[PDB]
Amino acid sequence: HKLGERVSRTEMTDVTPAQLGETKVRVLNASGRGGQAADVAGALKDLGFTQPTAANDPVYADTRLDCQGQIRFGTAGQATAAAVWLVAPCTELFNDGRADDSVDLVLGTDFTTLAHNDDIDAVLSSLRPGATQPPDPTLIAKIHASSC
Repeated sequence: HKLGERVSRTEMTDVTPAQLGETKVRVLNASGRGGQAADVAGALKDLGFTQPTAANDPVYADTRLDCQGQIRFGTAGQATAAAVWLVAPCTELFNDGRADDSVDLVLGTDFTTLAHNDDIDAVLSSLRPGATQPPDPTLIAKIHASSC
């Protein structure tokens, strides 16, 4: 239905991602694959995200979401959404106008695993305690300009 405003790759590439331990992520299953939200929430926790929650998506409850998925957030949560987008780079971004800083990672039918490579890993290291350098904007731009 109404998911809010589609946010462009161009706009989100300029957002500095949140520290992973300062995020509030919910993983929502819209894929039809049992246990997938719990699996991905655990994988996010292993990367350093504050323990995400895992549940079913109420929006696409009656039809599965036929793509990689979505990241849904409000303006207060945009840096968290930018952090999630590093590891789910082929999802669609929606600002749904919520007033808090929570972010929903919605798994579609096509989602398989979180993304990882040397560039993503380099950026994620800057979002953990003891980061040696601030998140590298060139790598962030490269990840999102070259994906999907």
